[PDB]
Amino acid sequence: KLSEHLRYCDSILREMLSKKHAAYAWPFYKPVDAEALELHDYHDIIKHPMDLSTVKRKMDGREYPDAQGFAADVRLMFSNCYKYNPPDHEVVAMARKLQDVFEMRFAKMP
Ligand SMILES: Cc1cc(N2CCOCC2)cc2[nH]c(-c3c(NC[C@@H](O)c4cccc(Cl)c4)cc[nH]c3=O)nc12
Repeated sequence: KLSEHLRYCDSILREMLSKKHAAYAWPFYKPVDAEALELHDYHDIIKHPMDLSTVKRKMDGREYPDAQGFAADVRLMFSNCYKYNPPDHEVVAMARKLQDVFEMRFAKMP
């Protein structure tokens, strides 16, 4: 059941990275580059950064013991965005749209 669950998780990650969702997913493809984005305090506020490329690296590396560990990293990526940004920020709206996809797919895991 454990490897079966992670294969389903790997499929969620594929979907989140697919062109269908790119209009809102793209800000989450890569780690936040605080210098390049001029968010120079980002790592003072966000102590555990996360992004979809890091989830992929960890999934490929078999670092997730279960689907719950996968889900916690994905929710950490959304919560970092809700924590750092003002609630009316463009990127918060994009995070919510992507989280709507994640939560639905994750809940439908057989
Ligand atoms: C530009 C900018 C300004 C500020 N200010 C903080 C102080 O309060 C006023 C606002 C916070 C930001 N947070 C992020 C951010 C990301 N950005 C990608 C960027 O390519 C991007 C992509 C889509 C829309 C936008 Cl608007 C920017 C990606 C993931 N998580 C993030 O949190 N960008 C911010």
